[PDB]
Amino acid sequence: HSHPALTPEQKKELSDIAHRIVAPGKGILAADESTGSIAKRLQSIGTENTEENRRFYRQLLLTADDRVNPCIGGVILFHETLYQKADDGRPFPQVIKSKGGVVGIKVDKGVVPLAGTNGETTTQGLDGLSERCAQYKKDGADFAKWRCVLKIGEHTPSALAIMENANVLARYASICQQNGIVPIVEPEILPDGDHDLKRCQYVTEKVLAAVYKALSDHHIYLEGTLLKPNMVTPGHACTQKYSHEEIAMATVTALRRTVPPAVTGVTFLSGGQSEEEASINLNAINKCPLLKPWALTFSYGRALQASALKAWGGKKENLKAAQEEYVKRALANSLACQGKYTP
Amino acid sequence: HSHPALTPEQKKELSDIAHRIVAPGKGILAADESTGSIAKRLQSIGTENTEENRRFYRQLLLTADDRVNPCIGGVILFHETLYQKADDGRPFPQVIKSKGGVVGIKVDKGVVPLAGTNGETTTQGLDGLSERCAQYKKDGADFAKWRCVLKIGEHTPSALAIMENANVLARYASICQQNGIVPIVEPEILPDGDHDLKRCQYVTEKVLAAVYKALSDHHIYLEGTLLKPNMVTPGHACTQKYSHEEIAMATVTALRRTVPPAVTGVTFLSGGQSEEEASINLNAINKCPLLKPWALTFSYGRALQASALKAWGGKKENLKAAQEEYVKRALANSLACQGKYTP
Amino acid sequence: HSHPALTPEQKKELSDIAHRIVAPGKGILAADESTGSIAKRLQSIGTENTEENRRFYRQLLLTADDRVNPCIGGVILFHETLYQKADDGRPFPQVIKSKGGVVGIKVDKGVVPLAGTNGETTTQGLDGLSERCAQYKKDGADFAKWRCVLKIGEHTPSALAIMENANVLARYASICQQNGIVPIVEPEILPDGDHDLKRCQYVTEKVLAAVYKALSDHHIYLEGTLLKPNMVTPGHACTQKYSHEEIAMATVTALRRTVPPAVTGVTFLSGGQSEEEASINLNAINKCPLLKPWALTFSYGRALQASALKAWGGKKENLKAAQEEYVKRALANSLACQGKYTP
Amino acid sequence: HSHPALTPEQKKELSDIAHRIVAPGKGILAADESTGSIAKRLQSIGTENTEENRRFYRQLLLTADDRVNPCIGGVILFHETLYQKADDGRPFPQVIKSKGGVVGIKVDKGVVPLAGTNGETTTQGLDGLSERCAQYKKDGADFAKWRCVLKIGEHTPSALAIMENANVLARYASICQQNGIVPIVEPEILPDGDHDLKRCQYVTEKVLAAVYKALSDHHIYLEGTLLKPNMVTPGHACTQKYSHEEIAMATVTALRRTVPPAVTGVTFLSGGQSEEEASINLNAINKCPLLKPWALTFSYGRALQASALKAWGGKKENLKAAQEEYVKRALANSLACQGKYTP
Repeated sequence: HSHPALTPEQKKELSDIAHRIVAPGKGILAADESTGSIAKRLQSIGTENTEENRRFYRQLLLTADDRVNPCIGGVILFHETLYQKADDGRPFPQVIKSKGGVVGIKVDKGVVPLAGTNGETTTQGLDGLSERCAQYKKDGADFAKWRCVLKIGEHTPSALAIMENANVLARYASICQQNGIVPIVEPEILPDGDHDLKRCQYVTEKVLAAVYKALSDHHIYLEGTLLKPNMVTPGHACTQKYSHEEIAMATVTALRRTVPPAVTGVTFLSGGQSEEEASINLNAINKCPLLKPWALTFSYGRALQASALKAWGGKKENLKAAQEEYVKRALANSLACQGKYTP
Repeated sequence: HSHPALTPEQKKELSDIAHRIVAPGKGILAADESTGSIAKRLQSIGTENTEENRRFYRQLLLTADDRVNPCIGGVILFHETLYQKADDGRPFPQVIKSKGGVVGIKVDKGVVPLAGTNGETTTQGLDGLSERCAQYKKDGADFAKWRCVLKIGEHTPSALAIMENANVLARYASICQQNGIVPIVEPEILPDGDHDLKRCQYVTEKVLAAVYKALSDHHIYLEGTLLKPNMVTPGHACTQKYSHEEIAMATVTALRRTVPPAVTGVTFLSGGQSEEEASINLNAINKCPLLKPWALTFSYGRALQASALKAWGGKKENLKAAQEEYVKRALANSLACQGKYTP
Repeated sequence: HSHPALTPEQKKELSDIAHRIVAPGKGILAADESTGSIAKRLQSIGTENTEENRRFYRQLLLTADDRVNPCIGGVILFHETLYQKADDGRPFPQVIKSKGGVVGIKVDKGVVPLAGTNGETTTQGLDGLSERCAQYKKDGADFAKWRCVLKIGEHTPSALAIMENANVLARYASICQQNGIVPIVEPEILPDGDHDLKRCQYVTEKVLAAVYKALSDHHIYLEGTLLKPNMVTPGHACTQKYSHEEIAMATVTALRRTVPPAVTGVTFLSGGQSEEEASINLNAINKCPLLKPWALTFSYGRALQASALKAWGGKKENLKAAQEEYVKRALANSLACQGKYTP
Repeated sequence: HSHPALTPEQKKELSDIAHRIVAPGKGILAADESTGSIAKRLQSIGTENTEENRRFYRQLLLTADDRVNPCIGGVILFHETLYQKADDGRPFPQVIKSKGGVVGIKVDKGVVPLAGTNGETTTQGLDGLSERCAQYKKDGADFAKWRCVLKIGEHTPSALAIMENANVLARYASICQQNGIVPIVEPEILPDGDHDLKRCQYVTEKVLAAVYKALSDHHIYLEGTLLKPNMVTPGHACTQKYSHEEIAMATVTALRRTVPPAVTGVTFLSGGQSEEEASINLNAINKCPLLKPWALTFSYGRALQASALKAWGGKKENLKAAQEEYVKRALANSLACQGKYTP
């Protein structure tokens, strides 16, 4: 017997927002860095960590030129930055929505070790969820983010880690669809270790298949969802060298073997790659001579912003040039969504 | 850790045969009717059941006009009919392969009731499988068929039935890929009962998702496989009336929500429909304004042949006209594969 | 490959505490009633809801006669009542530990509806868990409680509800064993509805088997755990009448068919029964002529205390007599643990 | 909703036969050796392989002294030996039933490699099962045997192997209970390799828990079943030395952590051990100071018979002395069932 999770209207608005996210040429910036993370990056530039610093850095990120307007469809934010206002007086979700962007928010509470395993973890943030996301829906957020972590090793990932991860991810996605906010499924696989393309392709295949089995168990609506996997990439200590074309071919085979086409879009991680290399890989991924029944776009935290970071210097008088560098990468990533990029 | 089931060459030949099955405009005839089934159909025409009768009826089926040659890509056979020869002297697999067809064979051993359930069944035929299919591979068969049965009721299908069915189906498919013969996954849902389109859509969604989870557990190669589901159709005693367009829309939604696009083709059942109605439904299914990343074709036992049955009369002097009627339906089904049919 | 969740010492102390809980003749009082619950019960006696009222009521509950000392081995508490002190000045966990009791605490955050289902729920309280239970371990709590809810209906429980419930319950139990606090598994089945003994026996069998499969997936240590199921009882609107002996026989069959004997003890719910009836049922359950390889004891929230509630009147001058009534039931339940009770 | 697999009468007769199998002091001989196996053992004694040889060897095995009559409760047979008759004229099942024994039969069809894995296998023999076991029930067989194989290695057993193995084992057990013949669950783990007691204990724990989850899925009746696991034993190339007491303690912990007590009996494998060592281990297993809620007995193919083999010489004039040696081991194993054996 069936009792529908969603009315047809709710599925319609989730479909509208999901289509608005991965419109062709439009991509996702991840401004969701937590205080420890952004503190590490601001120690890397060598300045102090204050709220005004984070606010001014996101004043750099969000108030850029109008050339980003057919580039950025949505941006993920931290909980803190929702309630900060710009120097014009406008709150940041209005600044995003004015140039056509959609507000996203990182909602998880970090990582917890799994007992009985070897360094595996699961994610935190299940409690108070409906009230929190309802508040964020009142505050204009329309999609959200949850990040689960898996790593390659001797015998890892175990089936326990994959099973629990997909299960709580489905729990997340159900709660997101209950009030009308789009979830993005992000099964992040660690690129750490030394492993070829083949073992990595096998592992993301199994974990993604387990993910979609779990989602189909929980009566998810697939068009009201997004997918945020990693590009399959060999390990940091892997001595074997590969072309971009082989990585892209393994990526589209690992994607095509499990993902149902009723998912509206697929967006990739940075995954610790270079600023130019991730763009090259995405442009190759779009250039594969196969059939892709979804949107293939970019969701880059560091890869969009680390150049603007390195150009900022922590000093205000640079920002525009820094903003310009930000714009540069965005335009490249825009063409990397459409398969027309060349370096 | 990974140990590959197949060498790249084996995956290549399975890909070649799978592409040759669902080439655009090419479809599957099911001449695999068992002795009780064909005895019932020949009691329906009112003649006796002999081996020469079955042989002559398949002389009608296989030796038709050359107009079927860009229509029938493959045909499923019984074990008996592999070892029968035509009046010209040629064995029937050569007669199929001469006009470009591919030999298929029904290999299961029937249905067994499940204990503890309410009229559910599972399928037989797992033993001696590698030797039997290796013999069939020597005898020219390149793809095979297995039929599992599910029904809608008060609380049925239970999860036990779906789980066991998908599990043994995956066992089948693995054994088929071990020697180089293509399996077709056929999760047949009974149209018996009274139930709307929505409950049926829900049930085929769940059972197909469980199927593909099971297949991904068993390291199946997806491009070396086919899918044989039912069109979602309301029950025989269901009083609610529906357009063909709603059935086709529910079909492509139930298909698009679970099937990975690395499956090469999808072919439908007759499912007890009319001769014209199944063609109308398939032509509508191809005419849906969505994105389908596979081949959508027809696999009709009765629906291709019952007209030729009704035109045969059991008497030899009719056959050509009977064969002509067979050709008629095939041509219609051919256009029904391409979306260009009109009645 | 194996990486042990627990060192042998940790398993040893969990075994010590688990043995100390279900020592023969020792049972569990549930003083864990939330503010809405105890507000409903204090509206039932018709007084106001203050913190001093709740404190004075638990002054009734915990400061009773020394005759309860070989009766109550442990007591479950609310988070609020851990930090309240008695009129002598001693904090309540010291008052429990002085007479030999062990401190327990309810840690979940309530119930959340499941989308796509018909009135099913799952439980809240997974976040901040390690820090909270570590704080409770510093504050003297040694075991904890988590309550998940299932109900009988037309097609409910679905497999989704059972699967998610057992999964998050295992997540709970793992986190409890990580720092050294004993979890009790409580799969509460609703007695609401109208259903015979047989359907109920079937449902608790399936959900308990799924529970222990989930626990064995998560590398739980079974001797460091407890089990808190319901006695199988027909529904409130079930017209069929049954003896206590049939209920007890169905209970020990439903218990013996799934529970591994390396669980240290099993303690039952009140389940909305009468004050005398639950004691009669437990005494019959211990009197079954089968083989029980665990402790079978009582964990009664209302059934131990509702008489003392009805004798209290909200007025201080009664308390001792009220306390006496409390003692009465405890002694009965003590003999009901040992099979020597008669009414 | 519930539809019972068995009527209460059927459960009663399965309970009677299961109680008659593992009555205290009564054990199981495995005379089920296939033609290749018994051909290898008769090549080891250095004679020819004929049907009269196998018949005469089982004339040694079954027609022994009356001292075995409170020792052997049941004996497993091959399909061939059911239809062979003794020199007195009596058929062998009557010879077993005359001295109080119960007829058992090995029904599987051997092992098949699993694709995609590293040397894993699954078992054959699912087809024609109801008719075959119904014939065996007419021919006096009351219980049956099925042998599935798992091995320890680098990353093996995979979850696929365990899952498929438990699934088809449950399918077997259901079919056995459908007509009234008792199944014994035999999850044989290979002792080959080099591995400590701990990894082995972990692996049998997981596979046995998965087994009982699968059995509870398929509505098995637990009192109408038996369990045939291995004693946990370190590998052949494992250099670590262990006492018998540690092996027995790990065995009863691995048993007590998953087996429900509604299983009537547990009987062990030989597992390639010595003739004396397996008896010492079983006598220690019964001598553990824990609580065992079942029968713990011996099911020894080679360990009961290899002495009589080595005393036979292939020549008829020895047999009685050879039979005497057989009796010797049986008596020892009888005391090894009761914990009163000493070497």
